[PDB]
Amino acid sequence: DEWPGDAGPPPDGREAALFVAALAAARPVLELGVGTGRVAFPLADLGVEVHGVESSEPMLDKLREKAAAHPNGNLVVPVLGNFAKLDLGEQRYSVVFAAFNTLFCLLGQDEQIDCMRQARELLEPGGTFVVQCLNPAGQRLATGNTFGTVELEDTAVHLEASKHDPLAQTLSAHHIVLSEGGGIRLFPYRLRYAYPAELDLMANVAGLELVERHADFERRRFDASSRYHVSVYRAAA
Amino acid sequence: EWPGDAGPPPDGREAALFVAALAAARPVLELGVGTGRVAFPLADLGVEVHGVESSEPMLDKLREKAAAHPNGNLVVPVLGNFAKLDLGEQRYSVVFAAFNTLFCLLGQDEQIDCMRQARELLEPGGTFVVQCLNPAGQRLATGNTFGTVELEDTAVHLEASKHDPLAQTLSAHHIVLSEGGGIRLFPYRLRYAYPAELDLMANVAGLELVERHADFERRRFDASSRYHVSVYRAA
Amino acid sequence: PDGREAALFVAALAAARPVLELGVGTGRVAFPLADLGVEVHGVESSEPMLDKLREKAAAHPNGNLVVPVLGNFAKLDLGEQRYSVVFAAFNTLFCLLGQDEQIDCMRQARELLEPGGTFVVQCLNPAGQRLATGNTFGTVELEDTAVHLEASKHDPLAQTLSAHHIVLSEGGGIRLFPYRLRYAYPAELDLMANVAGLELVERHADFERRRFDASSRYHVSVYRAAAS
Amino acid sequence: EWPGDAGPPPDGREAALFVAALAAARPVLELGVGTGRVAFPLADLGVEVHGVESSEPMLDKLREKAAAHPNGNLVVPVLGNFAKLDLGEQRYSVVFAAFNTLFCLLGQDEQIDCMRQARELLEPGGTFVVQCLNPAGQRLATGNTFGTVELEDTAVHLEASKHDPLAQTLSAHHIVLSEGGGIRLFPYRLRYAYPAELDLMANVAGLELVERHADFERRRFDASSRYHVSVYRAAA
Amino acid sequence: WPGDAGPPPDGREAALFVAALAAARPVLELGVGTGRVAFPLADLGVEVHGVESSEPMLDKLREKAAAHPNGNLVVPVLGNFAKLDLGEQRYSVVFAAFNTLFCLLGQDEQIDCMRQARELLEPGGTFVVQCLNPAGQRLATGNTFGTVELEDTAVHLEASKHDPLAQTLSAHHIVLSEGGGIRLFPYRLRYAYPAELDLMANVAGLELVERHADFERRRFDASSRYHVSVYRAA
Amino acid sequence: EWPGDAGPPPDGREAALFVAALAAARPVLELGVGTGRVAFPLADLGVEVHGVESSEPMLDKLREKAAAHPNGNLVVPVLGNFAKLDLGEQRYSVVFAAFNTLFCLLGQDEQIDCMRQARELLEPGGTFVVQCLNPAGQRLATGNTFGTVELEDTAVHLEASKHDPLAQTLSAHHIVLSEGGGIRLFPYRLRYAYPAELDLMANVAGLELVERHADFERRRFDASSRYHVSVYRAAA
Ligand SMILES: [Li+]
Ligand SMILES: [Li+]
Repeated sequence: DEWPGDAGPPPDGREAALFVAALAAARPVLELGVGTGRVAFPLADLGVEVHGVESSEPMLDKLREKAAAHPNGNLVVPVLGNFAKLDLGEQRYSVVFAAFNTLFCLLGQDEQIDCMRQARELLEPGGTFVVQCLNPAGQRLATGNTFGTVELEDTAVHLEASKHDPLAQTLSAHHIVLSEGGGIRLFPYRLRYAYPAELDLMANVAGLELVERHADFERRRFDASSRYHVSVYRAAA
Repeated sequence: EWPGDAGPPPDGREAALFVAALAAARPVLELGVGTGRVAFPLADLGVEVHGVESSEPMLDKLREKAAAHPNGNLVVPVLGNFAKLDLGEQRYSVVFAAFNTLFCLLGQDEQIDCMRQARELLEPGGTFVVQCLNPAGQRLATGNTFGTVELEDTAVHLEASKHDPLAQTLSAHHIVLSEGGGIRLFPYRLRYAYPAELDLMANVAGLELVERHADFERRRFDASSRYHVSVYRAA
Repeated sequence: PDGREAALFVAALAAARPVLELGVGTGRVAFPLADLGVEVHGVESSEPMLDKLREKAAAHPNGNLVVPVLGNFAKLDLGEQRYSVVFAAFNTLFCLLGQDEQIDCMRQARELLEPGGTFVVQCLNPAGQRLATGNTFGTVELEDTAVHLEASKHDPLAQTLSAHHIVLSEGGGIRLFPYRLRYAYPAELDLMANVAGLELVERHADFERRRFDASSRYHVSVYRAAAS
Repeated sequence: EWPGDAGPPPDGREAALFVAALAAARPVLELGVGTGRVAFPLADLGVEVHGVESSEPMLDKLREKAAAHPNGNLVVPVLGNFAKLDLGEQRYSVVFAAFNTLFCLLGQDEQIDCMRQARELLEPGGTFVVQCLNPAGQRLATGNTFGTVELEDTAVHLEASKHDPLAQTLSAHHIVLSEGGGIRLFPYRLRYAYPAELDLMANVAGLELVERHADFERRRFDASSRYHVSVYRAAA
Repeated sequence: WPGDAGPPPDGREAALFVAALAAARPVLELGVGTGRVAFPLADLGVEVHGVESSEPMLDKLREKAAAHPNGNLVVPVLGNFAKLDLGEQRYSVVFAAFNTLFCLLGQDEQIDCMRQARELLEPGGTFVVQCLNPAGQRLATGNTFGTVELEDTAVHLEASKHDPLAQTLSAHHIVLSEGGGIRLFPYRLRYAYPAELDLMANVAGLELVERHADFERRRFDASSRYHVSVYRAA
Repeated sequence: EWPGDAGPPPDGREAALFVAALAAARPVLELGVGTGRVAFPLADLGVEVHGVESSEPMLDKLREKAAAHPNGNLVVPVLGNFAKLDLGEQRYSVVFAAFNTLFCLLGQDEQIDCMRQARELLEPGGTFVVQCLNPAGQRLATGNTFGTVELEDTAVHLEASKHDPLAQTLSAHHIVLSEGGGIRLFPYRLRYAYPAELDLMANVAGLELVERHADFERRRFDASSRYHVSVYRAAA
C-alpha cells in the first residue's frame, strides 16, 4: 500500500496473480486475507473473478473504494468477515488462496487445519488450494527477542521488534515507524508458522495432498535457503 | 563402552523407573532393545520386558547378557524389523522407544506407521513413550558441520554431519581418532520431528499426548531442552 | 515477576526472626514478605523512594512489618541489630560500581548476621547472559501501544554495563531509564565472599531452586558465615 | 557537537600533526573540510589549509568559526566538487580526505576521478592522504543492522543501516531519541573500497602507495584494524 | 570423489554457454584439467585448445582424448596462463572455469593473465571466467574447519586459513578413511571482489558485458556463491 | 619447534628483556621453564635463572642445552612440583610464569597458593610476573569446539576442546594429522581467571597489581587483547 521498500507488502502482486490465474480455469477464485487488493486487482486485470475475504473493516472499506474506481473493479467481490464463520453458500471455486502468511495468522495448528479444510470443501472437482508461507529453515529465526532494521527513508526509519518462541512456533512483533518529527507508529502482528512437513501433514488431515512447491510465485526451485514457499494442494482422491 | 558424551546417555536406571511406574504388573515392549541398557534395569524392578531388534547379532549379545544376568528371564528378545513383525494376541501396558529410536525410521510416514502399530499393541489404558532430540533446543546449523563429541587421554571423538532442514534428516559419522594413528568411522542417520509435528503424527496414529518432560526424572520441558520424553495414550 | 517467589525463598530461610533487604524498592519483595508474616528492614539511599514505600506501607494490611531504613549498603550503622537473613535481589549488589565496594557490602552483611544467618543475592550470570563486547540494542518486551527496548554499552574488562531501558509509545512519546552495573563472575563472587568471611552453601538459577548451569541467565546464591 | 562515539572521531590534533609532518610549510588541501575538525588544528600548527565542501551551508558555518578562531585566517574555504573543480595553477604539498570523505563519492568511477584530480593538484613529491574504513576489520554484516552508538543522560544515539556487500555501499540513519519524545534522523551513504581495490584505483589515477597505517599515530595496520590511513604519491 | 568433494557438475552447462559464444572458431580453456569442460565442448563440435602447466595432468588428458569419439577436437597445450607464446593463433573465446583465475596468487598476476587473454581474442571475441563470489561465500576471518562430504567409508573435510586483507585462501582438503588412512590435498587461491575484478579487467583492456550466477544464466546477486562474468575487448 | 601458530609464542627474547628490567643482581625464578625459551635469552643478559619443572624429560633436556650453551652456568634447573618444592633461604628479585603457566594449576585455590608461595620468595621490592590468556579478548565459545590451529605442506594442526565457562576450564587436544596417516594427540588443561578475579587472588596472596600490559613489549592492554602481562609486588 503506502510503506516503501522492504517495509511494504511483497512486490509480487503481479506474479501471484499470474500464478493463480494459470490455475483458475476461467472460473472464480477466493482470496483469504485480501487486504486492500494487492493480489485481487492484478487478478482482475487478467479477467479473473475474485471473491475476497477480509476481517479488517477499514481495509475492506478501502478495497471497496478502489474497486469502484478500478477499470476492472467489477471482477472483485469484497466479502467482509471471519472466514471460519462466513457462509459462502453453494458457491465453489477453482482456486482458494492465501498469500503472504495469511494462513499463519490463525494462532494454532488446529485452527489452520480447520481453515485448510473449509478451503477444501469450497473447491470444485480439480480445484486447488494455494498458500504462501514463511519457510522457517531458510528464514533462520533466532530464539527469543530480536530487533532489526526493516527499511530506511529520507525522513523515517522502519524497524521491527520481535519475540520468537521456537517451541510454540509463534512470532509476535511490532513493525515500528520513527519519524523526523518525533512521531512513532507501532503495528503489532502475530504468526504461528508451520514447517513444510508439518504443514503437509496438516493438509492430509484436512483432506488435501501436495501437488507442487516453489520458492515463490515465479516457480523458482524451493530449497533449504528459500525464505518462503508457495504450495499447491488438491483434494485427496 | 565409550566415555562421557561419546557413550549412550546415563539415564538407563531413570528410564526404567519411569517406564516401571507406568506398567501394571503387565509386560512392556521396548523398541530397539540394545544390549539392554534400559531393559536390564527394568528387570531389577521386577518388570517383564519384551525387546525388539532387527540385528540377529546384537540380539545375540543380549541373549548372552540375559544368561549371565540374575534376572535375565524377564528379558525376552524379539528378532525382526518392527514394521513387518507380527506379535499376534500379545498386548502391553507400555510401549517405549528410548534415545531417538523412533527417529531411526527415515520418514514421517514410517514414523506414523510405527506409532500406529504401537497403539494397536497397547491394552486399554496402556501408554506409548518416546525419548527424542528436541530440534528447537538442539540448535542445529543448516548444512554441514564438524564438532568435538568427547576427549579421552588417548583418543578424541568427533562428528562430521550433514543436516537437511527440509527433509529433517541428520546424516553423520561418529569419528574416533586414536594416538597410534587408528581411525574408526561410525555412520548413522536420523529423521527428527518437531514436537507439534510429532503430536499431529501421534493423533493421526490414534494417540494423544498426556505429558511431556525434558527427561526421565520429569524435569520441566522447555524450548532449550535438548530432549523430550513424551507420553501418549490411545484416543 | 518473582516477587512472591523471592519472598517465599527468603521466608523459608528467615524462621521467625527479622530480615534485612538491601535496595528495598517500592517493596516488591518486602510486602509479599510481610504478607508471609516476616519482618523486613529495608535499606535505601534515596529519601524519595523510601517515601513511596512509607505510603504503601500505611495502606497495607501488614505494612507495620516493613521497616524503612536510610543508609549505605557498604557503610551502615544499625547498631546491635542482627538478622537471620540479609538479601539483595535483582542485581542490587551489582549497583555498587566496584569489586571493593561489593566486598565491603558483603562484609557488612556478614557482620549483621546472627548465628546460622544467611546472606542471599540474586545476580545476572555473565556466561548465560551471553553478553557481546561493546554496544548492543535489543527488544525487552511488547505491549499493544508501546515497546520496551534496551540500548547498552558493555565493557568486559571493567565488567560494567551501562544501559538505557527505552519505552516507545504510539504517541511518539519516549521515556529513557538509565542504569549502571558492575557484575562479577560466580568464581569471582565466591572469592569476594570468602574475603568477606562468607562461604557459598547453595546456588540456584532462580528462587524456585531450579538447577543452575552455564546457560542460566541469573543465579540465586546463598552464603553463610565461613567455617572453622 | 555530540558526546562520545556519537560525535566525530577524536583524532583531529593527531591528523593535523600527521599532515603537517608531510606539509613542507607549503599549503594543504582538505577535501570534506566540514567544520574544521582537522583544518583548525592545522592552523594552530602554522599550516595554510584550503578546505573544500560541496554545500555552501557548511562552508558558512566554517566561515563563522574561522572568524572566531585565533588562527582562522589560515583556513581558506573553497566551494567545489571533489572530483571536478577549477583551482587553476595552485598546487599543494598534501591533499587529504579524512574520516571516510573519499567514500562519500558513491562509486568506483567517481573515486578514481577524485584521486586523479588530487594527483594533478600535487606539487613535486607531494602526497595524497586518505583515512578510510577497512571492511575486513569492520566485520560488516550483510543486509540490515541496528545498533547502539552512544548513550547520554537524556538521549540515546542509535544507528540503522543497510549494507550491500556487492555494490559495496552502506546506507544509514544516525538516530537520536530524546527523553522529550523527540526523534532526529541523520541520513548518510558510503561506497567503500577494499585496500587491494583502492591501491589499484590509485594506480589507475597515477598514484602509488608509499605507506599505510591504522591511524594518524602510525600504529601497525592489519586485518583487524577498523580503519587505515594511506599515503600516496604520484607514480614513476 | 563423491558429491561436493568432487568438481562442480556444470561441465555440460559450461560447454553450452561457451559454445553459444564460440561461433565456429576455436576456444582456449585456461586450466583445461582432464577435459571436464573441453570434452563436453568437443561433443558440440567446438575446437578446444586446453592449457595446463602440469605435464602429468596433460598426459592423462591425451589418453582420454585418444579414447574419446571426438578427442581430435581437444588440442592440449603446455604453458603458463600469464605468460606463453601461442604465435598468431587467435580465439573466439578464452575461458577459465571454477576459480582457475584465482589460482594465480596476486592481483598483478591476475591482471597479466587477463591482458594476455585479451591479446588472444579475435574481434568481438570474449573472455569468460567463473569465480567464487566473496560476498555470497560468507568467508569467516581466520582459520576454519568444516565437513565437505560424507561417504560410507570415508569423510571429506577441509581446514583453511583465510586472510581477508591479502584476499587469500589457503587450505587442505582432508580425506579420513576407515582403517587409518589420511590424505591431505593442499591448495591456495587469491580471490577478487567483482568491483575489483572489473577494474582489473579495465586495466587489462577488457570491459564487462554480462554477469550471471552460473552457466545457466541465473540472476547474479549478493547471495550467489559464484559468478560467471563475460568480458569484451575495450 | 612447531610451525607458525602451532609452535610456542615467538616472544621469548621480549619476555627476557622485560623480566631483566625488573630483575636486580639477584636471581629470578621461572616457573615452568620448559626448554629455556626465556631462561637462555635471560642468561645472555647475565641474569641468573632458577627454572622449575616437574617434567623430568624437559629438565633433562634443559640440562643438555645448558651444557652446550655459552651461558648455561646461569641457568639453574630445579626438578619437581612447585607446590611441594621447599626452596629454603633463597630469595628472588623476580618470580615469573610465562604463557599460561599459572593456569596449568587447575583451581582458583591452587593458583592463590602458588601466588602466595611466590610472594614469600620475593626479596623486598621484588616482583611476580605472569602472562595469561585474557578471556574477554579470546572470545571462547561455550561447550565443545573444533578448529584449525595451523597448516603445513604435509600436516595440519587442529584442536578439539571443551570449554566450561562456570568452572573456567579448558580441556583440549592439539591434534597433528600427517600425510602418511599419522595422528599425534597432545592433551592439555587450563583453568583461567579474569583480570579482576586474578587481582583479587593476588590480594589474597599478599600481592598488589603495579602494572598490566598486552604483551612483553608493553603494548596497551584492552578488551581485545588476547593475553596480558601482569606485574605484582608485595602489599605494604
Ligand atoms: Li487457468
Ligand atoms: Li594411521
